[PDB]
Amino acid sequence: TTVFQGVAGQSLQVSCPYDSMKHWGRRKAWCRQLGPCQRVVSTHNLWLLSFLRRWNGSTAITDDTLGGTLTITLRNLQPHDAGLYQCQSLHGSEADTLRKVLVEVLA
Amino acid sequence: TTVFQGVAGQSLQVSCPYDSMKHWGRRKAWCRQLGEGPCQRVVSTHNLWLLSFLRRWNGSTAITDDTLGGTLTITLRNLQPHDAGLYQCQSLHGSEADTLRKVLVEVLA
Amino acid sequence: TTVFQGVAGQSLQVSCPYDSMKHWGRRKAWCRQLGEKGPCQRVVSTHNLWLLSFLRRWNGSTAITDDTLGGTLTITLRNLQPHDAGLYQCQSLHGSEADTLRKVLVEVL
Amino acid sequence: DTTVFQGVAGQSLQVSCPYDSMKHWGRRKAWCRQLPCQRVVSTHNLWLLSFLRRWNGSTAITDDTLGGTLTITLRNLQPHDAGLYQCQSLHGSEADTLRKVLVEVLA
Amino acid sequence: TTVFQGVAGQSLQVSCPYDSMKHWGRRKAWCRQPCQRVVSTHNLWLLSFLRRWNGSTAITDDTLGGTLTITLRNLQPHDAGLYQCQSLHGSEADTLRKVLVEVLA
Amino acid sequence: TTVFQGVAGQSLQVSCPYDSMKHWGRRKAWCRQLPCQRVVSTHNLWLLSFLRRWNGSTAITDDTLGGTLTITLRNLQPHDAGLYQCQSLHGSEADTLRKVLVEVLA
Ligand SMILES: CCCCCC(=O)OC[C@H](COP(=O)(O)OC[C@H](N)C(=O)O)OC(=O)CCCCC
Ligand SMILES: CCCCCC(=O)OC[C@H](COP(=O)(O)OC[C@H](N)C(=O)O)OC(=O)CCCCC
Ligand SMILES: CCCCCC(=O)OC[C@H](COP(=O)(O)OC[C@H](N)C(=O)O)OC(=O)CCCCC
Ligand SMILES: *[C@@H]1O[C@H](CO)[C@@H](O)[C@H](O)[C@H]1NC(C)=O
Ligand SMILES: *[C@@H]1O[C@H](CO)[C@@H](O)[C@H](O)[C@H]1NC(C)=O
Ligand SMILES: *[C@@H]1O[C@H](CO)[C@@H](O)[C@H](O)[C@H]1NC(C)=O
Ligand SMILES: *[C@@H]1O[C@H](CO)[C@@H](O)[C@H](O)[C@H]1NC(C)=O
Ligand SMILES: *[C@@H]1O[C@H](CO)[C@@H](O)[C@H](O)[C@H]1NC(C)=O
Ligand SMILES: *[C@@H]1O[C@H](CO)[C@@H](O)[C@H](O)[C@H]1NC(C)=O
Repeated sequence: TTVFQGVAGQSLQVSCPYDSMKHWGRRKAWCRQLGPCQRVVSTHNLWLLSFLRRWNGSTAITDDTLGGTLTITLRNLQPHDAGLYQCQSLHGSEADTLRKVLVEVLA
Repeated sequence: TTVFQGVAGQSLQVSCPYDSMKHWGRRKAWCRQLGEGPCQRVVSTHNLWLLSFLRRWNGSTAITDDTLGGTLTITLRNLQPHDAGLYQCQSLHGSEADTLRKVLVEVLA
Repeated sequence: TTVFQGVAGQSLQVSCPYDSMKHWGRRKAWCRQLGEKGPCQRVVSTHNLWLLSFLRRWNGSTAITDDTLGGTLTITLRNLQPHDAGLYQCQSLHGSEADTLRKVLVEVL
Repeated sequence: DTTVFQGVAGQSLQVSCPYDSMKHWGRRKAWCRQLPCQRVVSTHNLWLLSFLRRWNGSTAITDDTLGGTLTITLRNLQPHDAGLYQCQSLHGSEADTLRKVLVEVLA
Repeated sequence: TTVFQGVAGQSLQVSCPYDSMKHWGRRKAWCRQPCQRVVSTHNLWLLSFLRRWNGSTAITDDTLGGTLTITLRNLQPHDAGLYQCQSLHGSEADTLRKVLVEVLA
Repeated sequence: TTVFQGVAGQSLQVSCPYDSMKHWGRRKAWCRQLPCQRVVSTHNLWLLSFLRRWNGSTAITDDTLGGTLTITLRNLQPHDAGLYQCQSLHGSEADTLRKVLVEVLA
């Protein structure tokens, strides 16, 4: 369950490697454990345009489906952003965990 | 119904998330709901849906739409008591409208 | 003031957040604040066409791209050397005035 | 010469190589590992599309020929990735070293 | 011949690199040893990235980077053998790689 | 005027900034004063301005997005020293962008 450390007021990049054949054709999402893991942002609904950056407030997501890497950007990282999060692979109504991330905010 | 509060004289930003695939191609509106009952148009996104990013104004209220992320943003520039109220974020189609969000704008002195 | 540090000889990525509505429609610049609150000297600016702000512009060993939807300006100092150390400003241009978005100390390890 | 890049294990590491854009105008580039240096990945065969990201396994490369920067991404960096590498500029059968790089990995 | 070995009842991913300019426009095929076709990439070469199936074997092609990927799903001892990656042009088929697939229980 | 100084025998790189909007669509030239004799111009197709053009051991290339014109003086000699112009062409005329003084040393 990986640790990503960032400087406060700067953009923190979170990277989630995944098996690109096993998760072929699947949309991804980023969520924050609140309890339940609640949806922050997801990749483009059109899987062939997953490379396109999608924003939700101060979080962005982009997916490189060929290389099998999902990147999340926490813009303007604030101490209130520290906590547990998940990269997930979507399919049907299910979500599989690609990676569990702890975010920490320095100073 | 979610409350958005801001101080008088400062910009208040209201956000309405929406499912961007479901609302693909649909213009959006911000309107004042008096009654259960008349919904009065304040401002709408550009007539050309590919230009929905363009910031459109009525008086001191602005609206822009990020159609890719699925976020409508309404800005109430110099928030005053007469802005307080119940509002709708709507998705337009024909002369119909679906309600994306109900918002209460409150003003703090 | 926020501090970004990097290793000499490698690229250093600086990012400046801003309010995308407040500075809607504006070009950005990165400049070096050469002493006092005296001369802030232009290093690089975003594309002359605001709708093309996402295109990387180079001046010398500095690049810039703006994400006007997320409200984040990104500056790349290629091949960072001790001479690049110092105080800089991300700015928003309007008319021929400039507002400071953020002050950045570049430190070189 | 040799520059050092450290990155954390299980996260993506970005290596950058500056070069002179006039001196290497028109040339393709490559990234290789010292074991002599074995090719890991090269830039697009069409020089005008050097900006396009190319993968080979867990390594990617892209070239900004205007700015004179070659970027190499080591995805899901593993302790076995530690070692010595070169950025090179290709002309006919010859490969000029742009930079020697040491990759270190951490906890 | 390169050797690819996988645990039985799991996915084995075989990779065949090739020169992307040299094989520009060419579909590929995965064949078993005469070589008997198992699966080939999409008829429309601009969709070579699409995964095509024959039973539990898949094929997908990255024509930009020059990597052909064959996946053998739920690998079994009866998948063990000698196979070919090929590049089709006309009714010709040129050998890109010989691959030895081996299974462990 | 701006001075670019390079050591004998090595390539010297002269850069000329310009406003890319103002000079949109226009070819550029490097010319040498004695009256200014033209040495090399950017490609006749402006969309191909990035193309390194030559005349002997002088190269010209233009970045029309950033507004940076780049002249290369390869194998620099003592006689390459003196006065030059970066110019922007339009119809018959030629606006000056920068006057460049090149000094050598060894
Ligand atoms: C840089 C090259 C990429 C091409 C850039 C490009 O095409 O813009 C992407 C758009 C942006 O998405 P929408 O604004 O439609 O939102 C709704 C959307 N359903 C969503 O999930 O966000 O997506 C399309 O649906 C385009 C259709 C055809 C495109 C070929
Ligand atoms: C995204 C913006 C620009 C995108 C540019 C674009 O239009 O397509 C990208 C392709 C990539 O080609 P391949 O990588 O499949 O071919 C293998 C290759 N020979 C190699 O070395 O990898 O370039 C061409 O060969 C066709 C030229 C078309 C003219 C543009
Ligand atoms: C990759 C996605 C879109 C990419 C947009 C695109 O197609 O071209 C990029 C150019 C930038 O390059 P120029 O060398 O022409 O710089 C001149 C510089 N623009 C200046 O003004 O200083 O934009 C335009 O001029 C406007 C035409 C494009 C209109 C869409
Ligand atoms: C953005 O994230 C918040 C959770 O903090 C959520 O309420 C909202 O629906 C999200 N918006 C989109 C478009 O996914
Ligand atoms: C501005 O909004 C008011 C409702 O508050 C409405 O009467 C008027 O028509 C609107 N103006 C425009 C230009 O839509
Ligand atoms: C690049 O810097 C020079 C000053 O060195 C200046 O004339 C030019 O305008 C700059 N370019 C941009 C894009 O700001
Ligand atoms: C990928 O790596 C393999 C062997 O390590 C090689 O055969 C292939 O050509 C490489 N690809 C590139 C694009 O250099
Ligand atoms: C699927 O596999 C078998 C050989 O393993 C082959 O005989 C059959 O024809 C294949 N299907 C196609 C469409 O080639
Ligand atoms: C090249 O530049 C020289 C400078 O000696 C000039 O005299 C000549 O006319 C130019 N001609 C060609 C063909 O490049």
